Amino acid sequence: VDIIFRSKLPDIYIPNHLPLHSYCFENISEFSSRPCLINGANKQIYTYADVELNSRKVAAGLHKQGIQPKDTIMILLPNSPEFVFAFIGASYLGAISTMANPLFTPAEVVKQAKASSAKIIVTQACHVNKVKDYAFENDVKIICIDSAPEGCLHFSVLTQANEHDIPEVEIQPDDVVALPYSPKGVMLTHKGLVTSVAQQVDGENPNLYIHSEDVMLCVLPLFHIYSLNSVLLCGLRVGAAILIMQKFDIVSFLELIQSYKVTIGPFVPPIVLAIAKSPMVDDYDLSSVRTVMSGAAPLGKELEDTVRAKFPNAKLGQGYGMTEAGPVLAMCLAFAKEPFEIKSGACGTVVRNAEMKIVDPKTGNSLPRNQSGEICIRGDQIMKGYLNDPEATARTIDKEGWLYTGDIGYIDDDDELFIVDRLK
Ligand SMILES: [Ca+2]
Ligand SMILES: [Ca+2]
Repeated sequence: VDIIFRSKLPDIYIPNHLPLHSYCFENISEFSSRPCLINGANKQIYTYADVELNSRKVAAGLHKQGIQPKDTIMILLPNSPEFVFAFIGASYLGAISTMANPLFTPAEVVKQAKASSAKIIVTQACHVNKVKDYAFENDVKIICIDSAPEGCLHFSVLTQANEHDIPEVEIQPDDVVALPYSPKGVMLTHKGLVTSVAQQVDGENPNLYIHSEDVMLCVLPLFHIYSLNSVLLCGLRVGAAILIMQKFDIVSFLELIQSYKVTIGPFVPPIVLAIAKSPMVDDYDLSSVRTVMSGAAPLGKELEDTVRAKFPNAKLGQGYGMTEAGPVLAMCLAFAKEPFEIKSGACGTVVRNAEMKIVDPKTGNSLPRNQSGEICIRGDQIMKGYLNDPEATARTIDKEGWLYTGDIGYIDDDDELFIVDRLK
């Protein structure tokens, strides 16, 4: 009988026996013809029908390239449609996507490629130098999304494959599907990610209310779990438009927000500082943005004031995330369909269908409200473990299923989480 905390919302039914793709597209028929991915640079629009078909084609293509269930591909791509097709294609096969920052060094990319046992690297022509001769010696294929160099395949060999050549497969809930690194490979499963997505956007009163006429700006990098999950996956679930920006600069960012009337803005302190200093911000209609969320460190008081002055209809709020946790441990309840009050400085309320407690690090004993200790969470959304490192897993998830974040915070009288130390 510890002191356990739960969400202010009720639990919901979570269909986490479904594979990730079957869950994200479960309600595709309600929005088959709506915009799904919008490429900000060239304005190309893929509907939900196109996105699913493209992902299944990519899956058959990966199959023809020798990817079997539980094999791993690496995505070394900026935000782009191809990132999505690769990621979802690997999921259709029951295979694993490890994603990496394309601006990594050769030594960085290669170390992740070998720890993850990646059979294919999907990349841009301009980055092939970093891996081309590593790939060569270890029979790892290279596929480029813009143009193949001598010894690589062009991504059309996947996107043009026959969708009905996807092999019959028996995906299990605990099968790994996503392997971001944090450096340790964090094994996220179909069950985890479906749970995490449902805890965020499903239910009669969703913790984060998004619907199929929203436009979500996808400028935060998809190779970080924060956006992979809370923008792409959640957006797919509810049928929203995912307006992809491949790299941030302030002008096209304001341009895309006005022209596409972005309603959901996943920002980070470096973005709001660009907004603060850019003279041209006052020359754009940004009234479409109704929800702004932080994906990294908290904005602070000045940056929060910038968002309130430049985005007049934007609700502002802070969550709390960690890669091993799914990533989302807590969500801002001001974003709920039927909103709750919040408080400056708070990092949200623990997700529904989960338990949280605060563990004094000397004792090991759960703490009351308004006292600081290590944040711990438990639920189906958390990782399965670190890849090939059972010991580091055993020090991070205990025997009762509790994940120890290493962050110090407390929960106050209104079930609002406050974090006081993130430096481990
Ligand atoms: Ca065909
Ligand atoms: Ca199954």
